[PDB]
Amino acid sequence: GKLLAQEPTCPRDADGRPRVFVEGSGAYLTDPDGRRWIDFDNARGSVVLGHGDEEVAEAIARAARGRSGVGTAWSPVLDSLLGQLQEVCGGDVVGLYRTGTAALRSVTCAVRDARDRSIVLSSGYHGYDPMWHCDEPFTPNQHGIVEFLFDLDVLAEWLSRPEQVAAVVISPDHMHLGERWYTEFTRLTKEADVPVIADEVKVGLRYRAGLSTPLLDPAVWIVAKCLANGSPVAAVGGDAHLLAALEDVSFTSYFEPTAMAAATTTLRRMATGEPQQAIRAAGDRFIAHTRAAFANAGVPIDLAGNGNLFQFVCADDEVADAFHAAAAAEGLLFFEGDNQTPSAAFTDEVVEDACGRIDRVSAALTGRFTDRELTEESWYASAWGAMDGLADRPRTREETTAIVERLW
Amino acid sequence: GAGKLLAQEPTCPRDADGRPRVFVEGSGAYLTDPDGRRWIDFDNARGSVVLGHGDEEVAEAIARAARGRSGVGTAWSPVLDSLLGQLQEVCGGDVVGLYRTGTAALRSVTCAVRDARDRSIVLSSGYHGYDPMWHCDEPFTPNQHGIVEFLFDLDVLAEWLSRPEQVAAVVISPDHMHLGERWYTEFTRLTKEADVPVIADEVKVGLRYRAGLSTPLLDPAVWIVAKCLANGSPVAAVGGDAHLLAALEDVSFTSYFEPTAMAAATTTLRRMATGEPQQAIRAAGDRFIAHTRAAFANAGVPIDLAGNGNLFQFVCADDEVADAFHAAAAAEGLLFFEGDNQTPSAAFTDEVVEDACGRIDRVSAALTGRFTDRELTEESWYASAWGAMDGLADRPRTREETTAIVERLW
Ligand SMILES: Cc1ncc(COP(=O)(O)O)c(CNC[C@H]2O[C@H](O[C@H]3[C@H](O)[C@@H](O)[C@H](N)C[C@@H]3N)[C@H](N)[C@@H](O)[C@@H]2O)c1O
Ligand SMILES: Cc1ncc(COP(=O)(O)O)c(CNC[C@H]2O[C@H](O[C@H]3[C@H](O)[C@@H](O)[C@H](N)C[C@@H]3N)[C@H](N)[C@@H](O)[C@@H]2O)c1O
Repeated sequence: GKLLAQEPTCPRDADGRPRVFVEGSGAYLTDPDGRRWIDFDNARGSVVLGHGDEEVAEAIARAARGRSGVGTAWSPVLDSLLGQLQEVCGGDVVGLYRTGTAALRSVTCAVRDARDRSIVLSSGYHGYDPMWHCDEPFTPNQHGIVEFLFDLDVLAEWLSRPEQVAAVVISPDHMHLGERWYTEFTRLTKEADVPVIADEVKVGLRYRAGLSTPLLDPAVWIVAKCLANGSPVAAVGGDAHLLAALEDVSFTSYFEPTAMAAATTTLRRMATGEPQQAIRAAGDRFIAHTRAAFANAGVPIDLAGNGNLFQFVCADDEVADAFHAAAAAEGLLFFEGDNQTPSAAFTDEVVEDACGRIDRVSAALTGRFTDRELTEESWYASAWGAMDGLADRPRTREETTAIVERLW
Repeated sequence: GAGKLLAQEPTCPRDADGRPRVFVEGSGAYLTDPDGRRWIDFDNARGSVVLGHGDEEVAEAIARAARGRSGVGTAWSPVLDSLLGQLQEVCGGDVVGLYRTGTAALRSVTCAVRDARDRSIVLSSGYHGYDPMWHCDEPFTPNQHGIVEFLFDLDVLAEWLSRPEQVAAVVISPDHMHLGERWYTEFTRLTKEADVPVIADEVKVGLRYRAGLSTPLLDPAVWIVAKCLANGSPVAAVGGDAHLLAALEDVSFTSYFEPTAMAAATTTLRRMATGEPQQAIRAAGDRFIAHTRAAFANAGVPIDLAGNGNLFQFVCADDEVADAFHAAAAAEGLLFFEGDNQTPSAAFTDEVVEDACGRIDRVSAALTGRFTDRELTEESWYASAWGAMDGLADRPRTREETTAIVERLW
């Protein structure tokens, strides 16, 4: 760790040190003491089938033995993958990358080049690349990117001179943005006649066998986390003209057969919609059980989202700190301060286990914070962590300014 | 099947009409096409398969990792400690980091070094990946991103390094076929005198020749390796000076702890750290090179070979010879990385070497009598270096002749 220059997002203890897990299977991880934990983090939501899913593993092992193509060259598995992507997501053309970061940078640069226009309006996280960094919201960074924090009043201001705007790129959230938000988003962008890049790295295939909302009409999409059960594959597709500059993309590992095996195998399953409905059902039991447990002990922690993708909304940082300590004590591995994303290995027995552990958390919290209330502050702070901008709750510009001051 | 759906144009073996060649299986140094015909691979996923297709030790490690047996993607595991320790031991440096492509690593470190140096200009030679930050319309002046392409010309470099308060870094992809020892000593001198840090892009050459970076005649502040790290699995690594790499604290990606890639890199690096694979490849490749030189000389075929058994290149008299050579090679099932470098893997062992020598004899026969009169010229050498190393071959010229030679080749 001393040696590592980077700071990977991962589970960390109270001291900030990465939590070590030495094996895992399905929904369960094992720590170096042999204790078993239930994983709701699941490699930031990229393990959707379950750790060690055997169908994926068999495919990867066959590919590792050279039976399913070579890294040197095109293979039939690639044809199958590209075909599957276009059937499920749509679009004229498709492309592949190793990370969501890479996919988002490449498509944003390509669409900007095709549009010959300098400004990109953005909300949501799009990866680690410095092109997205900015010192303040609502004004262009040095790369021409304007963060609008899912504020449609700001978006409307920017779209009021739409000829300088190349694209609008958003990472759709469905915990804190509803049908009204999407209807207005799409109204605005269609009025401006500016293309939409839907960054569905997290939500594409998450809820259903396809992109997350028919309320967006994207010119370009990206999916990744739900594509390959954690193997490093991201895909993009959409309009051929907008993605013309993708002709310049090539990378050494393009034909690597294990990644292709993982993606073809996982996509075949996700395209049925079965895993997503299993996960929704099981997650929904856990959320219903947890919401009740907490309500009845007077613990000031609510939940947002659904079985596929949910989050805890704590009254304050003190509640949250105590909640995380108690959860870790019961071996519940949540993505702290962010979204929870069960896999298809979160089955009914695991739900029963997890519900026991959350009874024990609720007991560990009872009587301590009863005098505390979930306020609008709690909600905005929680949403900010999980979806990387402002919740769709009614507000004036003065309020928007005050919330940003608190959370930036 | 799906060519028309694909927005990208991946580098891959293509037939004479530009259509990608399909291969269904591989094993060691051999590929199998859809009709079962067996080809010998010298391309090896652009030199990233260094142990051989389907290497069993790597395969077992990947398979176990795929069942979660040494860790999961959610979290840190002991395998990561092993890999980071191994990397620092073999390549050196204060700190290390991991990426999924050479492209990603090169962009991240370049941006980080520039940030640390508070200087906007970066001098560059060699290929560093597909990112648009490297695109330019002309050499020798800065592109839109502050990057000056210098095409391995030390006259141009020295002019830029006379601005030491403006130049953040010099990033080079070292070549050892078309740049001599004298080039490297002048390069290191210029950069030391200017006190400008060197980023050694060793994505191709790092661990290629020995258990370490490719030349002691460089002293880089930052290194990148990748192709020799994981037998094709998508892993790149960086390391070096902690201050210069401070901005890497901002890097995280979802698949960081993905266990199959980590298994491949740890297992492959353990072998490459011994130097044994590189020694085996050098011997076998050197036998092949010796045989091919003699065969072409015997047949009056005007193609020279540069490099060594780890990494070599064909230098054809001209493009008609090269096209004819490639068509003849494909007809014998030799798969070369056309116009670029050849990089055998450690599965290119003695019986495979014998097979490949046979195929080369047949190539020589198919070329005999067709080009006997033609000769390599300096233009042959320039053209070949421009393809394999992405810059100007190290051969005497005036500053005025550089300009002319670039017009020709740009
Ligand atoms: C929509 C979207 N687009 C591109 C990417 C980049 O993909 P990749 O990680 O493969 O490069 C992500 C990667 N997702 C990782 C996390 O990102 C955000 O969280 C953090 C992220 O964990 C952290 O690394 C970063 N420094 C700040 C950022 N706010 C989200 N809130 C979280 O739900 C996600 O799991 C994404 O969610
Ligand atoms: C030094 C160096 N640094 C970063 C990279 C990028 O790594 P990655 O492909 O993992 O993103 C490479 C990737 N190497 C692929 C090839 O690139 C170059 O050739 C082509 C490259 O194959 C091609 O894709 C590109 N469009 C033009 C480029 N000139 C080299 N001559 C070749 O020996 C290489 O095998 C490299 O060699």
